Amino acid sequence: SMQEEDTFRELRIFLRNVTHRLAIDKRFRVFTKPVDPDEVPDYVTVIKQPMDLSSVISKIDLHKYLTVKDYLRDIDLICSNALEYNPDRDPGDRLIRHRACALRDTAYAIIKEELDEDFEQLCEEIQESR
Ligand SMILES: Cn1c(=O)ccc2ccccc21
Repeated sequence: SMQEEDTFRELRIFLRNVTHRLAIDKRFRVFTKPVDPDEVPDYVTVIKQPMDLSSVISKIDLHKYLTVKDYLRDIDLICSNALEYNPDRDPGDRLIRHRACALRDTAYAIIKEELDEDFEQLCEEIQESR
C-alpha cells in the first residue's frame, strides 16, 4: 500500500542520514569508496563481496534495504572485509582494523539511539509478507 511505501521511504531517509554521518567522519575515509584495483590489485581476488559506504548509498537508493538489519549486514561486511584483508600486526593493518571496528560500533550506536524498535519491527513484518 502507499502506507507501506511511505514506511520504506522513511527507512531510506533514515539510512542515508546515518551513512552520511559515517561518510563525513575522517576516520572512515578509507571506507567511503570501493578499493581501487590499481591501488590494491589482489583485493578483488581475496575479498569476494566488496562493500563501502558509497555502495551502501547506491543500495539504499536502489531499494535494496527493506530493514535496518539488512543495512547493518552491509556495515558488518565493510568491517569484516577490512579485518580479513588486513590481518597483520603491522601498524597499517592495525589502524585500518581499529577504524573498521569503530565504524561498526558507531553505526550500531547511532541506530541504538535513533531507530525506534517498533519502526524496525513494522519494516520486518512488511518485508516478511511480500
Ligand atoms: C578498505 N581498504 C582495505 O581494506 C585495504 C586497502 C585499502 C586501500 C584503499 C582504500 C581502502 C582500503
